[PDB]
Amino acid sequence: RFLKVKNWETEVVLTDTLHLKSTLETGCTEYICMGSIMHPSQHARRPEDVATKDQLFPLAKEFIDQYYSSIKRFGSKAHMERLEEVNKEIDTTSTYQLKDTELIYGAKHAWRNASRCVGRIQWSKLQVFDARDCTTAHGMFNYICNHVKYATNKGNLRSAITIFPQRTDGKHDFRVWNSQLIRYAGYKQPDGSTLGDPANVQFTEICIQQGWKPPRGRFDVLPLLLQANGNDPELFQIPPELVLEVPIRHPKFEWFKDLGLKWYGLPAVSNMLLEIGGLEFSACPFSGWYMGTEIGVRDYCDNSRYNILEEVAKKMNLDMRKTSSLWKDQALVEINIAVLYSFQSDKVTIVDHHSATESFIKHMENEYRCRGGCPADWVWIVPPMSGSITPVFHQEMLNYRLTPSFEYQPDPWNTHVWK
Amino acid sequence: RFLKVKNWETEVVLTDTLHLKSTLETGCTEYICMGSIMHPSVATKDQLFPLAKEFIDQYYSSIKRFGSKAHMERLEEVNKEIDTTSTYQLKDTELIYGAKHAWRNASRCVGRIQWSKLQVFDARDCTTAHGMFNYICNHVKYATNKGNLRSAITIFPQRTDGKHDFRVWNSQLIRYAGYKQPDGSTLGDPANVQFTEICIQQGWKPPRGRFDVLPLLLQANGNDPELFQIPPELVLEVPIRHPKFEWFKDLGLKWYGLPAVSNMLLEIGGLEFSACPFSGWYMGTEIGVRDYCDNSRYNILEEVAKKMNLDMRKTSSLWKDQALVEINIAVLYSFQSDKVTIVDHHSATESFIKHMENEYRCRGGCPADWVWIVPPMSGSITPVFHQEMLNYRLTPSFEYQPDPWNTHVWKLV
Ligand code: HEM
Ligand code: HEM
Ligand SMILES: Cc1cc(N)nc2cc(-c3cccc(CN)c3)c(F)cc12
Ligand SMILES: Cc1cc(N)nc2cc(-c3cccc(CN)c3)c(F)cc12
Ligand SMILES: C[C@H](O)[C@H](O)[C@H]1CNc2nc(N)[nH]c(=O)c2N1
Ligand SMILES: C[C@H](O)[C@H](O)[C@H]1CNc2nc(N)[nH]c(=O)c2N1
Ligand SMILES: [Zn+2]
Repeated sequence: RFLKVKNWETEVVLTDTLHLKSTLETGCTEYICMGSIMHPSQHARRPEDVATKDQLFPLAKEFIDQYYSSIKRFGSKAHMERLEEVNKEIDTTSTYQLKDTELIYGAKHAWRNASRCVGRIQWSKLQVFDARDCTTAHGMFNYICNHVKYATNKGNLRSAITIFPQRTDGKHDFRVWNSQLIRYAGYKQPDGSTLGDPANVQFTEICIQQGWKPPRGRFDVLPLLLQANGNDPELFQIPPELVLEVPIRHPKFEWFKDLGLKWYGLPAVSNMLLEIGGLEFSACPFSGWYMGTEIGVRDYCDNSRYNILEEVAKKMNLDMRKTSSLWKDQALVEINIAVLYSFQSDKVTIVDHHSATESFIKHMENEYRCRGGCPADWVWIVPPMSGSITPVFHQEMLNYRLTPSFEYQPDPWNTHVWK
Repeated sequence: RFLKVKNWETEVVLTDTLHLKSTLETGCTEYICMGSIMHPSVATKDQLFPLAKEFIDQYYSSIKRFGSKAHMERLEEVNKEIDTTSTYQLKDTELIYGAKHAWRNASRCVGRIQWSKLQVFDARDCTTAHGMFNYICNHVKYATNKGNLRSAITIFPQRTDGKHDFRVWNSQLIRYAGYKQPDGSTLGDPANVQFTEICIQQGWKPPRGRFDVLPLLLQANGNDPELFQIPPELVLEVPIRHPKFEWFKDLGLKWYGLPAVSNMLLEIGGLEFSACPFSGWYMGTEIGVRDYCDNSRYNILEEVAKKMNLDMRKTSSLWKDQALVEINIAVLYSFQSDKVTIVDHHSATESFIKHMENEYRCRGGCPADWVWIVPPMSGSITPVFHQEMLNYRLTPSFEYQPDPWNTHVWKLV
C-alpha cells in the first residue's frame, strides 16, 4: 500500500512506495512504537557466523539482482553469469566476493539508506577505498592514514569510506576498536571526576592498559587500536600532521578563546558494520564533515560529556540561580556560534543545522521523485537545538530498513578471546 | 513479556509491563515506523459491552474492589442499559476516574505529573448552547484563579446517535483572531484565520486588531452553533516584556494566561464525550517558540533579530537561534512578574522524568511520545532527550476528531 507523508509548514505531500522493499523489522508493532529506542531490533539476516548455502545465497541473489536492476541490465548475460559465479563461490568457500563496481554501489547505497543521517544529499559523492587485500594491523594503519589524509584534504573535506576484508567465520574479524578514528581521551580522576572526554574513559583505559603512555590532558588524541584477521589489537599513533584541529574562538566575546577549547575537523565513525548481500564488513571507517551542533551541542554540552555550559554561563554574567532565566539555552547558542565561526575562519568544511536540514528536505523530495520514498528517522534528523525553527521539524517521515545498510555491532572487547 | 527502556545519560533502566494492556493501534507496523506522523490510524450494542466491561473492570481494580458484589452489580446494570437503551451512563466516580486517566494516558503530554489533581466539572445535564456558555465561563474562572492556575475539565453530555453531538467549535477556549488582508499579510494570529472567518460569517463583528479574543462558538444537541462573548474580565492576559531589552515592550506583544483545549474527544468505556474542554498552565516554549516564532504564526523572529543588531545575512550567525532564546526569556519573565503560573521547559522535562520513573514503579509503565515530549528548542540539554520511551495507546484516552464545520449539516434558513 502507498503511504503519504506531509509537511505541515508547506502542505506538500509525498507518497511512499519504497517501503514495500523494506527487509528488517523496525522493532515496532501495530500496538507499540519503539521509534526512540536506540537499538530497537536485533533482526539480523543470518546466523552471526558462517551461514549455510540456503541462508547466504538468497541474500546475495537479492543484492546482485538489485545491482543489475540498478544498471538497466536485469536478466542480462553478466547478471545470469554472476549468479552462477556466486553460487560456485558459496559452494566452494561458504562465502563470495564482491566486484569492485558492486562494492561501490553497495557502499553508496548503505549511506543512501541510512535513515538517521541528515547529510545524505551527498550520498553518490562517496570515495570508496578498497582495502580488502589488507592482512595485518600495520596494513590497516597504512590504509587509515591514507583515508585521513585524503578526506581531510587540508580542510576542504571529502567523504570517504575504507573497506577492510569481510567477516568470514567470526574468529577472524577485522576491527577498528576506536569508535571514531580521531577522538580525545578521558581520564578518571582521583577525586572521582573526569578529565578529557568522558565518553572515552573506558576506551582510554583500555589504551593505557595496552601500553599507551597518556599525556593526560584535556584534548589527548587517542591512539588507533587495530585488529586484523582476529588477532589481538595493536596500538598506533596517528601522525599529528594528519590530524586537523580547529581552536574555538568567538566572533564577539574575546574571552572565549581563553577557555582553551579545540576540536578536530574530521568525523570518522569506525565502529559500525556495513552489510551488502549477506556479507558483513566489520571494519569500514567512514567520514564526512561535521554539522556544527554535533560538536557544540552534544560533544561540549551533554552532561556525561564535556559539560562546558557551566563555565560559558559564568563568563557571560548570567543568572544561574534558576532554570527559567534560560541561561543554559543562552550559552548553548553562543557556543555553537563560536564552533561555526572557528571552523569557517580556518576554511575547514562545516555545515550549520539550518543549511543541513534545508538540504535534507530537498534531498527528501529528490528521493520521493525518483525512488518512491526515502527512509528517515525524525528523532535523529531533527537537530538537538532549535528544533522547531528548522524545516525538518514540521516534516512527517517514514522510517524503515533497506539493504545495503550500516549496522551497529558490539564493542570488540566484550567479545574478544585474547591471545 | 517484559520490555525495557534505558536512559543514556544516567543508565537507569526501567521495565515496561503496562504495554500489554494496550489494544489500540499505533499505525506503526512491524516493518515501518510512523512515530512522526501527526495523525495515523457510532458503536452498536455488540461493540459496546466489551469496551464498557473493560473500563468497569479497570475501575473496580483501581479501587481494590475487583470481583466484589458492587463490581458484579455495576456490570449487570451496565449491560441492562446497553440492551434497553443502546448506551449507558457513567457514575460520577467513574467519570472523574476516566477523565483523570485519559490525562494520565496522553502520551504526548509532558505535564502529566499533575494528572491526579484534575478538577472535574460534570456538565452532562446541559441541554443548550447558553447552558454550555455558563459552564465554560465557570470553567475559565476557577481554572484562572487570578493567575494561580488550576487544572480542570468540563464534560458535556456525550455522543448518542452522532446526530445530537455537543461541540465547542473553538480549538482553544481563549485564542486570538486572525484576519487575512487583501495584500496577503495577516493581522493577529495566522493560526486561527479560518475560524475567524467562520465566526464573522455567523455574525461576529470583529474589532480587526492584533489581539482580539475570539468568541465562543457553542453547539448543543446537534443544533447550529451559537456565538457568545467571553466576559473580558475573565480573560487573564500577560503583556510580554523582557528583563534586559527595554525596547521589547514596544513590540506590543501579549498572550493569554490560560491554555484550554476544546476540540478533542474524551473516550471512556466506549462512550464518546465530543465536547470536553480542559485546561492547565503553559510551558513557556508553547508561547515563545511555537506561538511567536513558527513561520506560519506570529513570526517575530525577524523583528526581534533586527532590534538586536544580529547579522541576518548568513544563517551560520545563528541569529534565528539567538532571537528565539530571548523571546522565550521574555515570556517566562513576563508571566513570573505578573504571578501567572507557567513552567519552563527545563523544569517541566525534569518533572516528567520523575513522573515517568514513578509510573514505571507503581503502574508498570508510562506511554510517552518522544517526538512530542522533547521541547521544541534546546532539546539535547533537557533530560528527556536522552530518555528512551515506549509509545502505545491506553484507554480512556483523549482523541482527535474532525473539525465541526467539515461534518455539521446545517439547519437555519
Ligand atoms: C558529509 C557530511 C555528513 C554529515 C553533515 C552527516 C550528519 C549526520 C548526523 C548529525 C548524524 C547524527 C549523529 C549523532 O547525532 O550522533 C548522522 C548519522 C549517520 N550518518 Fe551521516 N553525515 C555525513 C556523512 C556521512 C557519510 C559519508 C556516511 C557513511 C557513508 C554517513 C553515515 C551515517 C550513519 C550510518 C548514521 C547513523 C547510523 C545509526 O546510528 O543507525 N554519514 N549523520
Ligand atoms: C498543567 C500543566 C500542563 C502542561 C505544562 C502541559 C503541557 C503540554 C505540552 C507542552 C503539550 C504539547 C503541546 C504542543 O507542543 O503542541 C501537551 C500536550 C497534551 N496535553 Fe498537556 N499540559 C498540561 C495539562 C494538561 C491537562 C489538564 C490535560 C487534560 C486533562 C492535558 C492533555 C494533553 C493532551 C491530551 C496533549 C496532547 C494532545 C495530542 O495528542 O495532540 N494536559 N501538554
Ligand atoms: C560520517 C559522519 C559525519 C558526521 N558529521 N556525523 C556522523 C555521525 C554518525 C553517528 C551515528 C550514530 C551514532 C553516533 C555517535 N556514536 C554517530 C555517523 F555514524 C557518521 C557521521
Ligand atoms: C491542557 C494543556 C496545557 C498546555 N500547557 N498545553 C496543552 C497543549 C495541548 C495541545 C495538544 C495538541 C496540539 C497542540 C498545539 N496547539 C496543543 C493540549 F491539548 C492541552 C494542553
Ligand atoms: C512533523 C512532526 O511530527 C510534527 O510537526 C510534530 C513534531 N513534534 C511536535 N511536538 C510538539 N510538542 N508539538 C508539535 O506540534 C509537534 N509537531
Ligand atoms: C533516547 C533517544 O532516542 C536518544 O538519546 C537519541 C535521541 N536522538 C538523537 N539524535 C541524534 N542526532 N543523536 C543522538 O545520539 C540521539 N540520541
Ligand atoms: Zn514506530
